[PDB]
Amino acid sequence: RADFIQFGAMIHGVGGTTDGWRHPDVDPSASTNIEFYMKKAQTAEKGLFSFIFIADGLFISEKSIPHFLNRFEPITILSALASVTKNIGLVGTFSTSFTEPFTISRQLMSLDHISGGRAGWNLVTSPQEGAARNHSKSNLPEHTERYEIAQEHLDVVRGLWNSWEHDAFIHNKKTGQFFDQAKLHRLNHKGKYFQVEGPLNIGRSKQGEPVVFQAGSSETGRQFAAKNADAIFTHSNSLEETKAFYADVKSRAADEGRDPSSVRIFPGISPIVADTEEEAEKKYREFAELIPIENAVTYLARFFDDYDLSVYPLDEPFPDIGDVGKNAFQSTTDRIKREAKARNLTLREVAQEMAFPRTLFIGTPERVASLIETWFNAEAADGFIVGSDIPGTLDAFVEKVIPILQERGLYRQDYRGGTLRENLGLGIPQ
Amino acid sequence: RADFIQFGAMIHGVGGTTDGWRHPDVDPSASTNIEFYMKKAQTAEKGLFSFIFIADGLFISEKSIPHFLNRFEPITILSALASVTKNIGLVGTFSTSFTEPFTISRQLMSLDHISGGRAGWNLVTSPQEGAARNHSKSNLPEHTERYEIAQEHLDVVRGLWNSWEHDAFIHNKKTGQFFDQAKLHRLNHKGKYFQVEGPLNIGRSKQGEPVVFQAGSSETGRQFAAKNADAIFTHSNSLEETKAFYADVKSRAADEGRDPSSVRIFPGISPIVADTEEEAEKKYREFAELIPIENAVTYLARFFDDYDLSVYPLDEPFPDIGDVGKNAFQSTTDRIKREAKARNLTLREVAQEMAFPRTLFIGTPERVASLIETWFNAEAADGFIVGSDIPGTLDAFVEKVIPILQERGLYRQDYRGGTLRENLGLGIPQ
Ligand SMILES: Cc1cc2nc3c(=O)[nH]c(=O)nc-3n(C[C@H](O)[C@H](O)[C@H](O)COP(=O)(O)O)c2cc1C
Ligand SMILES: Cc1cc2nc3c(=O)[nH]c(=O)nc-3n(C[C@H](O)[C@H](O)[C@H](O)COP(=O)(O)O)c2cc1C
Ligand SMILES: Cc1cc2nc3c(=O)[nH]c(=O)nc-3n(C)c2cc1C
Ligand SMILES: Cc1cc2nc3c(=O)[nH]c(=O)nc-3n(C)c2cc1C
Repeated sequence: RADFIQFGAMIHGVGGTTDGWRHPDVDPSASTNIEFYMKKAQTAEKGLFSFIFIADGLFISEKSIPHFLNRFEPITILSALASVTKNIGLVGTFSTSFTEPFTISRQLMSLDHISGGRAGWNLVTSPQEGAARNHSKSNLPEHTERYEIAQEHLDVVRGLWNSWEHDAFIHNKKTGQFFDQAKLHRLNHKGKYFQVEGPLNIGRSKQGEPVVFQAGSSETGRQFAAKNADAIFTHSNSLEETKAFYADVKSRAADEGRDPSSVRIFPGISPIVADTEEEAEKKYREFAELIPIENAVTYLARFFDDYDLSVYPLDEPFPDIGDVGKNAFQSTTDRIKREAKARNLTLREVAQEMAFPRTLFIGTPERVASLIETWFNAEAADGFIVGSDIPGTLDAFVEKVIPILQERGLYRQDYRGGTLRENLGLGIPQ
Repeated sequence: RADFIQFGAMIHGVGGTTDGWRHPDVDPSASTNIEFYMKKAQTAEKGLFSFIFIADGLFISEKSIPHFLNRFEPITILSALASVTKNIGLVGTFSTSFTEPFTISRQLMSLDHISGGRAGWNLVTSPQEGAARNHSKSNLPEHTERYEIAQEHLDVVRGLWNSWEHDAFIHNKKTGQFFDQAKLHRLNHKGKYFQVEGPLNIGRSKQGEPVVFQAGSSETGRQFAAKNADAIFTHSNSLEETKAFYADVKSRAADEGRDPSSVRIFPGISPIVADTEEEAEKKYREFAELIPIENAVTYLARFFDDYDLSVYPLDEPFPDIGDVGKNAFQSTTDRIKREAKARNLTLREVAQEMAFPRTLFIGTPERVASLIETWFNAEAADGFIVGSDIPGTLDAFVEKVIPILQERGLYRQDYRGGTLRENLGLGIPQ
């Protein structure tokens, strides 16, 4: 592999779980704490990370996780972070389902100008049915139609980004010609879902226009990402699954007539790094133990529930519960029984691990760096998006894993440049 | 008057004119120059200004002024400026015509959290017919209906801001109660124009919720501002007109059952401050002279056009042109003829002044401070929104006028507090 691996940092307030915020080290106000976001962003920039990433959603209930209840909105926090960072990308989730493309186009391009060409857009078709009812709609469109809407939305956004050629603004004080009128282009778009005349009232950025990220995993979504995205998010459930996703999406991109190397695949990992195997495992256990055990056992009960687990002593080995009642959830139950027997887990531990599974990327910096290199060399990844809910795991990753990857020649010593496109290794499409 | 006068700073890139950008001192890239915006914002904060203000529009053509062609978008530039300012308010224009209230509510409240309670919203019903065609509409609603839409939009935005009570987030790690469910409130709004269930996914800010600004001047708009706004923008065409506007809007606010002192009126002025009367006049003339004279004379020709002005020597006195062809534009033409005779203006000078009129607020700091005090004491203003297109006029205002108003006891020595509500003298509505 002639290329270097890249990382993004997902900054996610008090985190992705129901009860992680209860750890002594967590600031339960993190999700609306500007200092927290700034510190995390600057830590990722110290690690030469290609970008930070702000995930988003548009509907909550009393049962939504704490981070989702009360948090920053993405374009605003990214713009605030632009002023206190230098080279790191600024990638935010925005939905195609509700907001007009002119608005999204303008806000992303303005962020691109504020930041000197670091903006990115994680394009999502909102999957949250209730979000429709926050935006004056009775219901969401069906899955397939959501991706039709998204294609038109994206086409308009990119069309509007190209309203002005890169050299349109000649600013000639002597002649009074502020712009070259031949370099201005109206979109004049009249489609099924959007009608947008243009032109956009902001020109090209220092990277041309923002970078597009996408996370589709269905048949439709994978094809949409391969057709449209500069970078693609995916999961890291197993090396084998992630390798297959990578190859499939790269093949789709070729089918769409693109160079597959122009499509950068980033699986998400949440590594737990510590100086010893035992210290990392301790940190995992500290977090896994936070879940109210009754809630975890009840959720565990799902995969069995031919039994009442509240009979069994929590601190005795997981019972030999087992009845093939169809394959109702038997692919999982078999997995659960295996791991419980393999590591002699108690009922309590099984419940805790099901509520908060143990990452593969746990242990010493050398181990975690080696696994990352293995996934990279196996073409499971062009980089990773790194979650850091557990306090200190971003710091530990930057301080201890990055230098190993640098020493091994898999990671740069310095930022490639000042724009997101340059640091991802992409060109500017003007 | 027991209260102090307040100022806002309108930051407007290369400015509000067609040709001001051609002055030697102007940076023609100002409208997308982050440094320019940051410098202006910090200058206003040095002057203890209550807020900065970002105006906006959503439609352009080849004839739009240079600033409108290529500029920052408001929520993004305000959020970026939040990170490099401390106490000064952050007020942006957003339209009720196109964007959904959930989005606007979220973005403003997120800015309010990022900035520690400095956000403000200048609510406008977009008057630009072409903006409709940038947002998948055939045309704008009629004027009256635009204000009906705006009322519902604002009601939903404010409703959503109150999804969470100020003390809802108890963050009790020991019990696991992250929030008090009794302090969460769904909007469940089902109106003519919007249907928005809620709740909003961000809580109360340090000033409760953002401050609402409005600039309505029609019968309908004045009533809407008196009913809804915390602060109102208006013009400064003459002391008499602005006094009448002030009294009218304060009376309307009482009719709506509000305390008129809770409604702060800010006329817009663009002062030209210099150490001598003659130096200030020189600066005005330098800018007035930039307009292509042919364009200015043609525009001047409008108010006459019973003549071809290209006959008359530019540098000879303005002719005694005059025929009461109806009152077609005779209230103005009479004014034009009067001033030309009063100051013995040439054809060229008349054309130049019509293209770029001379502010009343021109001359020494002592004069400009005295005029401001006179307007304040006459109840024409609770403060002023200060434009600064001409390079250095914000600096000159802060450095030379503010200290006089401080010495005279009309202006504070220090910020009152860290929130926009506190510095405007308003309370938080929770
Ligand atoms: C790194 C990563 C980030 C994601 N961010 C979001 C997000 O911000 N908002 C969201 O609704 N879903 C997010 N997802 C979930 C994906 O959107 C979802 O799995 C995918 O869209 C399903 O594919 P489909 O659209 O074809 O159905 C993310 C997934 C990954 C792997
Ligand atoms: C200080 C000030 C700021 C203004 N900012 C904007 C603006 O950002 N966008 C806009 O379209 N109009 C702006 N205007 C123009 C007013 O919106 C317009 O004169 C007013 O809405 C007319 O009243 P009406 O809505 O009742 O018709 C501004 C006016 C003033 C005095
Ligand atoms: C990595 C990942 C992040 C996600 N983030 C959000 C989010 O921020 N808001 C939301 O409503 N849903 C999410 N969802 C559903 C997510 C899903 C995944 C897989
Ligand atoms: C003070 C003032 C500011 C304005 N600003 C804008 C603007 O930024 N964009 C726009 O399209 N129209 C404006 N308009 C029409 C304005 C009008 C006034 C009176």
